[PDB]
Amino acid sequence: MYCLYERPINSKTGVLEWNGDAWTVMFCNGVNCRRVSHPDEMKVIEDIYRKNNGKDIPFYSQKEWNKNAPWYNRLETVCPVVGITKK
Amino acid sequence: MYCLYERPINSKTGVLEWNGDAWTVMFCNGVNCRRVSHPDEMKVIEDIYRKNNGKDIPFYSQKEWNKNAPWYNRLETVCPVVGITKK
Amino acid sequence: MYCLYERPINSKTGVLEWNGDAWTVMFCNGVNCRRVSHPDEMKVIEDIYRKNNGKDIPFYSQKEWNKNAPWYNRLETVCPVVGITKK
Amino acid sequence: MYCLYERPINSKTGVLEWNGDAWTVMFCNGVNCRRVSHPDEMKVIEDIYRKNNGKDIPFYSQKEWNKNAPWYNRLETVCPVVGITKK
Repeated sequence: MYCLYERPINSKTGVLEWNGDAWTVMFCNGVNCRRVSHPDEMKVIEDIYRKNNGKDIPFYSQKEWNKNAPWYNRLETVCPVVGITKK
Repeated sequence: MYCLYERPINSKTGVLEWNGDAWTVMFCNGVNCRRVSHPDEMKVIEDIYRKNNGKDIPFYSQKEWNKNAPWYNRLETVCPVVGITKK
Repeated sequence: MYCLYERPINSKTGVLEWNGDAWTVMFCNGVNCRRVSHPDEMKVIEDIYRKNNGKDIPFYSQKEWNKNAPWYNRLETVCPVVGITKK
Repeated sequence: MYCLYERPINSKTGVLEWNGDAWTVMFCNGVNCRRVSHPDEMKVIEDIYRKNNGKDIPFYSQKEWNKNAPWYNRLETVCPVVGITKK
């Protein structure tokens, strides 16, 4: 169970907030969710996943998860956020 | 190694106990077991698992795991419960 | 990356030691190695693994890993033991 | 998500540094990155991965990841190093 997704963040403090003014990519490994801060971090995750599994890592776009349907809230309850402060 | 299962919980205190008067869903990721407190948490777990693996996450119902066959006790010994008080 | 294996244990102290006088099953999940101390703990691991993966969990018996070929030493360096004390 | 990769290390202090004079293998399990200091640790990882997955574990050699393309920096941000001190 792995995925990449985007969720809101405060652009000035880097704190996760439900109504953040910016968006960040996050990486879930089935254990925790961690912020992905640089596109090359995203690329290395995508590459390793593909080498292990022969297909692309699941990605949830903001067409699927957003402030009107904040499914990341549910995911982050079962795989808690690490390395960053939330709300 | 992922699964969802049900196990007993005290409906008033939220504490896991062997003779809980209610049941809660739990999620195991092969490292720990964690409580699933809302159906949308269960749905997001099921969706991510299916996107990764192309089939439904294993789910053990109370027909298979219950107080007369408390297999959750064995699973929670090898994948300890986190984030919730227990027995 | 999951497996079950056997490795020596001191039967009088419960400590993992290279020259233990008894043997215990252990469970590795790619993150840590944890002692398995009841047959039904082994069975629940085997069942969940099979439900996820469609084949049996890898198992290393004492024919493969033993005091004359202590490969468990190498595994436990990369996936450290948890929940039990070791030499 | 598992892989083996190589990255620089200080050959006298054992500390991970960007300009280490030697190289070490590391093991990533999608949660953390850990040093693989002996070839037999590499062998046991390779053997377990193959038994689970029926193919070889992804390996990033110095052909791909090196001081002029330090992709290990990106991986170690998303799966932090454990068990060793780093620059």
